Amino acid sequence: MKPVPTYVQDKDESTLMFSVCSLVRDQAKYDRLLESFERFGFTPDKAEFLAADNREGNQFHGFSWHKQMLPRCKGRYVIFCHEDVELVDRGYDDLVAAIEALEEADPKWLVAGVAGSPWRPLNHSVTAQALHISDVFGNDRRRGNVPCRVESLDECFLLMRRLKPVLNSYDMQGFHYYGADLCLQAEFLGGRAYAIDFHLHHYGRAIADENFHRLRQEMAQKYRRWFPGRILHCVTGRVALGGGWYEAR
Amino acid sequence: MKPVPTYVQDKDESTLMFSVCSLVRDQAKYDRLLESFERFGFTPDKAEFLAADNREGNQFHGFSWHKQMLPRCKGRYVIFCHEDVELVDRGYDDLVAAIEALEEADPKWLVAGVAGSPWRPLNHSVTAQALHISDVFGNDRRRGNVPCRVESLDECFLLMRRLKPVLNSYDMQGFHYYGADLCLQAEFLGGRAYAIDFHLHHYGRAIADENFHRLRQEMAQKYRRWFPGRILHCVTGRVALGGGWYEAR
Repeated sequence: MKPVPTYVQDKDESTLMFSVCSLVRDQAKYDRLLESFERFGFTPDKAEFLAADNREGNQFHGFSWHKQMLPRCKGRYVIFCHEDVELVDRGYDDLVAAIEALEEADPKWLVAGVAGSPWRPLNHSVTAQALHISDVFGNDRRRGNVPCRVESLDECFLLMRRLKPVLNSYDMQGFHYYGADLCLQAEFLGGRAYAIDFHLHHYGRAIADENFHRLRQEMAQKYRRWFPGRILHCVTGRVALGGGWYEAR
Repeated sequence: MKPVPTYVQDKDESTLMFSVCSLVRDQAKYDRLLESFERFGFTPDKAEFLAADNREGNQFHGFSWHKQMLPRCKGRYVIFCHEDVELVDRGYDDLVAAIEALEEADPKWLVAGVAGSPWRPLNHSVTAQALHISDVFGNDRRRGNVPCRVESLDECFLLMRRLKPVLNSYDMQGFHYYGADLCLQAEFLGGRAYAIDFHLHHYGRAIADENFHRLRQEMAQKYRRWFPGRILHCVTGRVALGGGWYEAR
């Protein structure tokens, strides 16, 4: 029998605007997320919801989960978020408007999020931040001015085009620094990361535990190879990558 | 209405071994490819065939096509090949055996192909090559010793796991150097590229094309940023990337 091939054209055949993917451990938190997204406009004609299932253990981690989720997504844009975000005022139409405005402003974007660190800060004496969020540090708070280009994004809420993805590294594992890693890989691929203005409530918070310190060192050891001397800002703090001339004392 | 999410486990749910994707412009060459893969064991229980359709125009190019093809693939391994390869002796079982052997030998592999340049050659006075193929330069010919780790692969045939992909750059376009670009991105992602021993026939001759020289220069301009001084070998020739200390005269 002659094979029957499928001929593929360059066309966006999505009908859903969003695939909302979440890293899920706690059913109650995820149910709260799902109810809030539906309340704020992510109805079944607009969005589908997928969960990386970490309810029984750490099946997935921050650097691996997109590779299993992406193939299952059918939406134009793929959100990767934590289970402890919830929509509270801004909704579906606001996110679509922010993304479409970003496409007009800078078509080289590849990843967008709600909180991060401005790209190449001049002032390394303080940690640069650009965000608009409600979180444990305050309701309806801001740092910097969003939208803006960033060098890192907080992991709580990220998005990419399904047809223009970015991948996390294979040589790191765990639950820290996968937002920065994604933004650095986007730069290697020739694109950009932005923090957009899309206010939501994030009720989780950072754990500066041994894995955080381990992954901070692994990120420096990895990325100093290619970014010698750079000081990378994240909302969790600056990381002096070292390498090259910077190793002189 | 409460959203109904899909819970995703870390399981390989493929039933097809291969998705064979080809960049197609000439129907007669592609029909010959399809006949040869079926004859050599890529039957519909084992493989599906998809074509990035360039029959009417340059709809896709070498850096863009995988991003539209990958979402449509259901196989465990995705082959990205040219329309002018054909199987002539080695077949489905041989390719499976070679891939499974590579997984045992070096689980850090991310991309495999049939022809490329050994990783970090010591001898930059000649172009390093590692291949086994029949092509315009000879039937059943070899360079070097395959399988082996490479820093670049020829574009005529390469493959990745569907669940552990690598992406080509967004900031280059055209029909040269997308094999080397994929291998360099694999290294940024923490993995490796290999030339395996899987003999096929790659017919046709390269034609003079100003875009080859254009993309050689763009590749040097891009990658010298992160690989200063490196001499990158491809089967098409060495490229001294320049940059850094190497710019001293």
